[PDB]
Amino acid sequence: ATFVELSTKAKMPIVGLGTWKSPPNQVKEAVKAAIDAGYRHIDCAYAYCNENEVGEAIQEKIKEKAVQREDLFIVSKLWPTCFEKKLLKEAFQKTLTDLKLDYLDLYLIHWPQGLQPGKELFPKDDQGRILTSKTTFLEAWEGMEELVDQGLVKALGVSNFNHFQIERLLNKPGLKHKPVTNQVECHPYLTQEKLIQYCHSKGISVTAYSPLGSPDRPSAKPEDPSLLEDPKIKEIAAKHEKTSAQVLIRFHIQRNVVVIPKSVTPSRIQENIQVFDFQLSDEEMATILSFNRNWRACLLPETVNMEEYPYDAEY
Ligand SMILES: NC(=O)C1=CN([C@@H]2O[C@H](COP(=O)(O)OP(=O)(O)OC[C@H]3O[C@@H](n4cnc5c(N)ncnc54)[C@H](OP(=O)(O)O)[C@@H]3O)[C@@H](O)[C@H]2O)C=CC1
Ligand SMILES: O=C(O)Cc1nn(Cc2nc3cc(C(F)(F)F)ccc3s2)c(=O)c2ccccc12
Repeated sequence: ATFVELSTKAKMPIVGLGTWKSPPNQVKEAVKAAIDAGYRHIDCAYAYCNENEVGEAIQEKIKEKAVQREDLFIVSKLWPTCFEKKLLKEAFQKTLTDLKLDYLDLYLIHWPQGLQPGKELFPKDDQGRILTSKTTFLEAWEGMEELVDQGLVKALGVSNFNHFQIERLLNKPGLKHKPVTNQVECHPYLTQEKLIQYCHSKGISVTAYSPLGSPDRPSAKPEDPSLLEDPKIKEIAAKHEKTSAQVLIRFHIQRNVVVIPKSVTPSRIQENIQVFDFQLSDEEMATILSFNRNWRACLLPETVNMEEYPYDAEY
């Protein structure tokens, strides 16, 4: 299907356009090319430093009458340096006014660990240690619930949360709006079977990020795992006359998981959403699921000892 039904009954387009690393100079035309290619969901974030330009694109396509606002599903996230309530309101406003929108369809806690407030996204002492803060995501959640009550955000969600962190949120006393999504890394080398089963059991959808392995991530060592070059994935793509990137995106669609490939190249943006005219067989899905390597593409070793570091839990 072309969407994943959320618990609120809102339909989240299953293929969205990722924007991390897209330069401010190139993201406006890339979002316009994606909307022309049928994309109706754009993943954004205050931390990506390009929301203003993404806003310019949406505003132009709505002004040109190519689509209405309700046809789109815009997602942004709250960076952990802004969990405190006063800072949360200021950050959300910066994200909403940069995007030039009346409301967001989905706002997510970006990472579960609160970081020191300030101008930097990664505050650090002199020895390179990333500075944390004690304000939790539960406190930040209350500020986010207010935005929903103010009609500025339709729904809330979390990102990079393990099941213990989602349980704390679902068990929060006085919880007013449940999370409708948990955005995490997911691809054939990190299949997330237990986390996806847990989220679906709670009525929480999952959005898979870095579906192509994030080849353009900072400091990627060329010898690390390459999903786009894996011959085993190329073989299955050839059986369907599709590319490896199209198989990597169709994989999530067949698990009822939203996926958000990133690209500032119009031909690839088109190629990445031409995944609705074929289906991976049951045997092909089992083979791809067997490629799991519990491999995450972008790690920060300085975050491993943090209190909310999310990767060492079972799921
Ligand atoms: N919540 C979180 O913590 C995180 C969320 N995300 C989100 O997920 C999105 C996607 O993940 P991301 O890490 O960016 O990496 P992706 O796995 O989407 O890969 C992006 C890279 O793949 C290239 N590419 C895209 N399509 C193709 C294709 N068909 N063939 C070959 N190369 C292709 C792009 O090149 P080019 O652009 O030049 O076309 C770019 O270099 C992010 O942009 C962001 O929105 C990502 C990480 C973390
Ligand atoms: O954030 C994006 O969307 C992409 C993203 N991912 N990563 C890897 C990260 N790993 C983390 C781990 C924690 C932790 F919670 F574990 F502490 C906290 C924060 C991070 S950022 C980055 O290093 C990064 C830097 C700038 C802009 C975007 C990103």
